[PDB]
Amino acid sequence: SMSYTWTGALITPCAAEESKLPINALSNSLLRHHNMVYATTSRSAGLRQKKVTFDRLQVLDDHYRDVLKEMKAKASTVKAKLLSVEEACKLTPPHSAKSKFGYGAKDVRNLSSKAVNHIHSVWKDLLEDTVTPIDTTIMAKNEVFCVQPEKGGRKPARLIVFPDLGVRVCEKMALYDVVSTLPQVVMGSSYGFQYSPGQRVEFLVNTWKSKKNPMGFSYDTRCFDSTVTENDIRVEESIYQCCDLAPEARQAIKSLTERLYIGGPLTNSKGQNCGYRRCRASGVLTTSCGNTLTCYLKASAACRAAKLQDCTMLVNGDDLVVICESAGTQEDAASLRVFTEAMTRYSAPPGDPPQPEYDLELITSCSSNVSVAHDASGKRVYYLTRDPTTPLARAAWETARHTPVNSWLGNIIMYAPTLWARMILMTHFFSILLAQEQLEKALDCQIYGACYSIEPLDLPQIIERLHGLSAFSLHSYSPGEINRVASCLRKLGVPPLRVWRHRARSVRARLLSQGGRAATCGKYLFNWAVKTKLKLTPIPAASQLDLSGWFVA
Ligand SMILES: O=C(NCc1ccc(OC(F)(F)F)c(F)c1)[C@H]1CN(c2nc3nc(C4CC4)ncc3s2)CCN1S(=O)(=O)c1ccc(C(F)(F)F)cc1
Repeated sequence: SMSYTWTGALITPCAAEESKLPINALSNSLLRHHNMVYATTSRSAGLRQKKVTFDRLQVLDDHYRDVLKEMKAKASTVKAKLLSVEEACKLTPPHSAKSKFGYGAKDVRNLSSKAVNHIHSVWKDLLEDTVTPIDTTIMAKNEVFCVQPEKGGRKPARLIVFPDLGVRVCEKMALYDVVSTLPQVVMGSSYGFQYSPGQRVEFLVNTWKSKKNPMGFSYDTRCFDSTVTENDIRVEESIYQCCDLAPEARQAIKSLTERLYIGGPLTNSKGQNCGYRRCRASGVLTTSCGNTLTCYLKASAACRAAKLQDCTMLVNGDDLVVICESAGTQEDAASLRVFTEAMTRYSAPPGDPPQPEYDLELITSCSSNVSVAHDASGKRVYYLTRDPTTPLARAAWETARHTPVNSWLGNIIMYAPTLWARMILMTHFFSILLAQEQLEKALDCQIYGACYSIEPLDLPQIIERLHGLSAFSLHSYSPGEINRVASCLRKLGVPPLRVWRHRARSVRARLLSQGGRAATCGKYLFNWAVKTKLKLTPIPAASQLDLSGWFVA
């Protein structure tokens, strides 16, 4: 079936959409080439519609069936609980889109009677009706990028699809505990979301080291969400139903699958019918868990089809990276084409065709590659980095305009051991927070679908917990990583690393003068900036840390 059909009514904005970086004093000190930075608007939604609209052909085989049987057997060991309305209300993110039935997220979290009893009515309707498609809103997403003269051109807006707030709370009732617990049982060490960056780089490196003769590849599915078929979503459902579930959870999971997850009508911000979806919606509770299960099932079956030896999968939503034993040069190239043919029959055709790699640092996965530095002892330490272009473009944008979501903060947390997050992002934003006197103010950040409220003053213990103490002493980064950063700063008109070192010495001194947590920030986050280093010891609060958040679905 077609992933989408369209009526021709437009995907419309609801807020005023800005596309260009504005004139700013603080922003210009980050990057000068402001004209290289753009934000996607609804005006490019038509171009995205074309990319994501296509017929899916899907043919399944015994390898696919065998893998599924094994997954269902694991899933049969999981017991999940049905949350009450009130419990699911408390798990709703603070800034979630308001209901069209006259209450918003703040009312849901407060357990407002109008909100609670509406959700009860939505639940009752899911129990009685397993068929009628549930309405969804389609919106163009506004995201910031930098122009790439080498790439094809400017990226079109992504499209998001989400049901009403009351339906979103019912999803948590039925499925929050399942999406929380089932994937790690079914997929074990292949399940990507159980890992911090320290733990994911450790798993990738040790998986690579464990092979007699390693080969790996990333596999990039073209428009993964659109390749997910109604059958895939029902197969997903059949996995979930293997859990030990309350009878009302079983019924609501069936209804949510048939009425929402497999597809339904799309409504724009003006309330016009835009069309119909028969693939994955980006804004439902099961999208990360379902995409990870589906990608793992297809990949695992395809590994058996291609006869890859000892193939270790690492799956994070639609992100797939596979590390296996090489069968030799020619045999690996052939086997990866057969892997790709099997993924294609399963309706997961590649964007870029995959290629075997024999150096772990050459694989890109979760937009990131493994790189090497040295800790305070001189020991080799592996960590994940990425091209800093997009983080820096978005950082420039968030400096100039007020944004509800702070990509700079999520990038500091996920890329803390990197040369660029330490030298530029930490120095630049701590300088801003000091001058605004906002060091204590909690900020929202979103990381791969989970939302957190983070005070910048707690970054040292958060980084230690996610990365280890070495994240504050890394030095002697690789020439290729230094060159990539240096080159990106010249391209964007960002001051060179030597300028940041000087700005960081000043930020660091001013933090130390404040004592308390600010001084701990100056001591740990900026020990790299000073000639004579302080002795950095494990932070006490790094053990006792609430690293939990909310799903934004
Ligand atoms: O995405 C994550 N881990 C995977 C990952 C991805 C890219 C990586 O590489 C890169 F980018 F680092 F290079 C990398 F290494 C590691 C994030 C988010 N999480 C999530 N748990 C989920 N669980 C689900 C379940 C429903 C299916 N869905 C979605 C999410 S998102 C929990 C685990 N992490 S995390 O341990 O890194 C983290 C915990 C707490 C904070 C805090 F400090 F903010 F609190 C900040 C980060």
